[PDB]
Amino acid sequence: TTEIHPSCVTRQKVIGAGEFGEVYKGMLKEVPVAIKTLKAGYTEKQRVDFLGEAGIMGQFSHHNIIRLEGVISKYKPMMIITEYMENGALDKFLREKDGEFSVLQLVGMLRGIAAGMKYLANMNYVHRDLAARNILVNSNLVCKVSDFGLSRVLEDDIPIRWTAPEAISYRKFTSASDVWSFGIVMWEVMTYGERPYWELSNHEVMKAINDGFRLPTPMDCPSAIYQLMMQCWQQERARRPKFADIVSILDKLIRAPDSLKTLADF
Ligand SMILES: O=C(Nc1ccccc1Cl)c1cnc2ccc(C3CCNCC3)cn12
Repeated sequence: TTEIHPSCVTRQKVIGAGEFGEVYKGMLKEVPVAIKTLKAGYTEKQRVDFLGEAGIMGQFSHHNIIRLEGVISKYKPMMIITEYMENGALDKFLREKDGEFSVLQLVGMLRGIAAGMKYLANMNYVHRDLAARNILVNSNLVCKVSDFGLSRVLEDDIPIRWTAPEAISYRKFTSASDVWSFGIVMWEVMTYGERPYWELSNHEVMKAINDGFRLPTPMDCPSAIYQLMMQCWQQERARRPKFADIVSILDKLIRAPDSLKTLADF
């Protein structure tokens, strides 16, 4: 990974924060960047996880995967420097822009996410935490997968209601469990950031899914899109589409956009 000298980086505005560091908007010398820091006194595990995220991101080069500019590791606090995504997290963005996009734009966002996920899957990377909150959006409406590492635990044991049944029941996370999650993201995007399963508890969601229930059709959702998200939610992993299938299908729909005028019954 590229080692960046601190004189080349200015932090301007905090845009995110946690117990162990913050995320800033800043400039890199001059281009806008995001800057994630690690606080002094970090543990060995913290360092491995922090620099681990940068190491994973630095292995990737794809339009729909957040681009690493480099790291500051020789000076402290340590920093990861990425491209700056002007519209922030997809979940919050959709909820602040409810109804403001065409169906074709929404489907385009999903194709981008699916292309990023295909690339990760093919690169032997299982995300485990695919959700609108972990996707970022630039000023071209390009959606990029973020949130990399191995630093994660399933809630009550990573939220349950985004996770595939096999990952919950026996800890089997694969690209096919990411496809399940992608189905949930599809529903997030087509609903402008509705919370999956609304106020159902985690245990009610699991029981509902095990009994065959699935999320209902979003309002004004193309039939083909709802059909695709339902296939992502097949109980049997081998019946789910691969990302390659999802990319292919979304591409065809986008290239024949009249196909999106046929709506699922709400
Ligand atoms: O996180 C970003 N880059 C990043 C990714 C992985 C590791 C290190 C970094 Cl610096 C990033 C880029 N643009 C934005 C724009 C907004 C935000 C917000 C941070 C807080 N929650 C909402 C999104 C983050 N970003």
